[PDB]
Amino acid sequence: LHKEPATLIKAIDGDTVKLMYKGQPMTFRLLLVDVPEFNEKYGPEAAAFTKKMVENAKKIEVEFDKGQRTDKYGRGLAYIYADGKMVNEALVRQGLAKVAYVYKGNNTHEQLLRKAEAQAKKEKLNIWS
Ligand SMILES: Cc1cn([C@H]2C[C@H](OP(=O)(O)O)[C@@H](COP(=O)(O)O)O2)c(=O)[nH]c1=O
Ligand SMILES: [Ca+2]
Repeated sequence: LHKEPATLIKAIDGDTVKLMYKGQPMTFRLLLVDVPEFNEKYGPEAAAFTKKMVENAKKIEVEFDKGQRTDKYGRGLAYIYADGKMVNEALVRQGLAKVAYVYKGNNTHEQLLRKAEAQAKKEKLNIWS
Protein backbone atom coordinates (compact mmCIF):
# COMPACT_ATOMS: atom_id res chain seq x y z
CA LEU A 1 0.00 0.00 0.00
CA HIS A 2 1.11 3.62 -0.56
CA LYS A 3 0.28 6.99 1.01
CA GLU A 4 -0.75 9.84 -1.30
CA PRO A 5 -1.05 13.52 -0.30
CA ALA A 6 -4.36 15.27 0.28
CA THR A 7 -5.50 18.40 2.12
CA LEU A 8 -8.43 18.84 4.48
CA ILE A 9 -11.40 20.61 2.97
CA LYS A 10 -13.76 19.87 5.87
CA ALA A 11 -14.36 17.49 8.76
CA ILE A 12 -17.76 15.82 8.38
CA ASP A 13 -18.38 13.22 11.11
CA GLY A 14 -16.55 10.38 12.88
CA ASP A 15 -15.80 8.28 9.80
CA THR A 16 -16.18 10.70 6.84
CA VAL A 17 -14.05 13.64 5.86
CA LYS A 18 -13.95 15.99 2.86
CA LEU A 19 -10.47 16.01 1.36
CA MET A 20 -8.92 17.42 -1.81
CA TYR A 21 -7.23 14.52 -3.59
CA LYS A 22 -5.35 15.00 -6.88
CA GLY A 23 -6.89 18.47 -6.99
CA GLN A 24 -10.50 17.29 -6.78
CA PRO A 25 -12.88 17.52 -3.76
CA MET A 26 -14.18 14.25 -2.38
CA THR A 27 -15.78 12.66 0.62
CA PHE A 28 -13.74 9.83 2.06
CA ARG A 29 -15.28 7.07 4.10
CA LEU A 30 -12.86 5.42 6.51
CA LEU A 31 -12.17 1.75 5.71
CA LEU A 32 -12.92 -1.03 8.18
CA VAL A 33 -14.81 1.04 10.76
CA ASP A 34 -18.27 2.03 11.90
CA VAL A 35 -18.93 4.98 14.24
CA PRO A 36 -22.33 5.84 15.86
CA GLU A 37 -24.54 8.35 14.10
CA PHE A 38 -24.32 11.93 15.42
CA ASN A 39 -27.68 11.37 17.11
CA GLU A 40 -26.53 8.11 18.78
CA LYS A 41 -24.41 7.67 21.89
CA TYR A 42 -20.71 8.54 21.31
CA GLY A 43 -21.61 9.85 17.82
CA PRO A 44 -20.75 13.50 18.68
CA GLU A 45 -17.58 12.45 20.46
CA ALA A 46 -16.48 10.32 17.49
CA ALA A 47 -16.97 13.30 15.18
CA ALA A 48 -15.12 15.60 17.57
CA PHE A 49 -12.28 13.11 17.75
CA THR A 50 -11.84 12.81 13.98
CA LYS A 51 -12.28 16.58 13.52
CA LYS A 52 -9.48 17.41 15.89
CA MET A 53 -7.20 14.78 14.48
CA VAL A 54 -7.52 15.97 10.92
CA GLU A 55 -7.75 19.71 11.65
CA ASN A 56 -4.59 19.74 13.78
CA ALA A 57 -2.60 17.68 11.28
CA LYS A 58 0.12 19.36 9.25
CA LYS A 59 0.00 16.52 6.73
CA ILE A 60 -3.01 14.40 5.74
CA GLU A 61 -2.33 11.29 3.64
CA VAL A 62 -4.73 8.88 1.96
CA GLU A 63 -4.00 5.19 1.54
CA PHE A 64 -6.15 3.10 -0.79
CA ASP A 65 -6.29 -0.66 -0.32
CA LYS A 66 -6.05 -3.30 -3.08
CA GLY A 67 -9.81 -3.44 -3.87
CA GLN A 68 -12.62 -0.93 -4.47
CA ARG A 69 -11.57 2.75 -4.15
CA THR A 70 -15.08 4.29 -4.32
CA ASP A 71 -18.30 3.08 -2.70
CA LYS A 72 -21.82 2.99 -4.13
CA TYR A 73 -22.37 6.53 -2.90
CA GLY A 74 -19.25 7.86 -4.72
CA ARG A 75 -17.31 8.20 -1.44
CA GLY A 76 -13.60 7.34 -1.53
CA LEU A 77 -12.62 4.37 0.62
CA ALA A 78 -9.25 4.74 2.30
CA TYR A 79 -7.07 4.61 5.35
CA ILE A 80 -6.57 8.24 6.36
CA TYR A 81 -3.34 9.36 8.15
CA ALA A 82 -2.84 12.53 10.22
CA ASP A 83 0.87 13.31 10.64
CA GLY A 84 1.57 9.61 10.09
CA LYS A 85 -1.05 8.44 12.62
CA MET A 86 -3.94 6.41 11.15
CA VAL A 87 -7.32 7.91 11.99
CA ASN A 88 -9.12 4.60 11.37
CA GLU A 89 -6.93 2.89 13.96
CA ALA A 90 -7.08 5.74 16.48
CA LEU A 91 -10.89 5.82 16.58
CA VAL A 92 -11.00 2.06 17.14
CA ARG A 93 -8.30 2.22 19.86
CA GLN A 94 -10.34 4.89 21.64
CA GLY A 95 -13.46 2.80 21.54
CA LEU A 96 -15.09 5.41 19.28
CA ALA A 97 -15.48 2.95 16.40
CA LYS A 98 -15.98 -0.78 15.84
CA VAL A 99 -14.26 -2.91 13.21
CA ALA A 100 -16.85 -3.27 10.43
CA TYR A 101 -17.51 -3.53 6.71
CA VAL A 102 -14.64 -5.94 6.24
CA TYR A 103 -14.73 -6.99 2.60
CA LYS A 104 -12.01 -9.12 0.96
CA GLY A 105 -9.58 -7.25 -1.26
CA ASN A 106 -9.93 -4.18 0.99
CA ASN A 107 -8.82 -5.56 4.38
CA THR A 108 -5.03 -5.08 4.60
CA HIS A 109 -5.19 -3.43 8.03
CA GLU A 110 -7.91 -5.66 9.52
CA GLN A 111 -5.80 -7.48 12.11
CA LEU A 112 -4.19 -4.19 13.17
CA LEU A 113 -7.64 -2.63 13.87
CA ARG A 114 -8.93 -5.81 15.57
CA LYS A 115 -5.88 -5.63 17.89
CA ALA A 116 -6.78 -2.02 18.74
CA GLU A 117 -10.37 -3.10 19.24
CA ALA A 118 -9.24 -5.92 21.50
CA GLN A 119 -7.45 -3.36 23.68
CA ALA A 120 -10.30 -0.79 23.62
CA LYS A 121 -12.68 -3.46 24.84
CA LYS A 122 -10.28 -4.66 27.56
CA GLU A 123 -10.30 -1.07 28.91
CA LYS A 124 -14.08 -0.66 28.67
CA LEU A 125 -13.52 2.47 26.57
CA ASN A 126 -16.43 4.60 25.36
CA ILE A 127 -18.71 2.22 23.42
CA TRP A 128 -17.32 -0.69 25.44
CA SER A 129 -18.32 1.00 28.77
C1 LIG B 1 -16.94 1.20 4.95
C2 LIG B 1 -17.72 0.81 3.72
C3 LIG B 1 -19.02 1.08 3.58
N1 LIG B 1 -19.75 0.80 2.45
C4 LIG B 1 -21.22 1.02 2.40
C5 LIG B 1 -22.01 -0.08 3.10
C6 LIG B 1 -23.23 0.61 3.60
O1 LIG B 1 -24.20 0.43 2.54
P1 LIG B 1 -25.70 0.76 3.09
O2 LIG B 1 -25.91 2.28 3.22
O3 LIG B 1 -26.43 0.22 1.93
O4 LIG B 1 -26.00 0.12 4.37
C7 LIG B 1 -22.74 2.04 3.86
C8 LIG B 1 -22.47 2.37 5.31
O5 LIG B 1 -21.85 3.67 5.41
P2 LIG B 1 -22.07 4.61 6.68
O6 LIG B 1 -21.66 3.74 7.86
O7 LIG B 1 -21.19 5.77 6.45
O8 LIG B 1 -23.48 4.92 6.64
O9 LIG B 1 -21.50 2.19 3.15
C9 LIG B 1 -19.17 0.13 1.40
O10 LIG B 1 -19.82 -0.21 0.43
N2 LIG B 1 -17.81 -0.12 1.52
C10 LIG B 1 -17.03 0.12 2.64
O11 LIG B 1 -15.84 -0.18 2.63
CA1 LIG C 1 -21.18 5.44 10.28
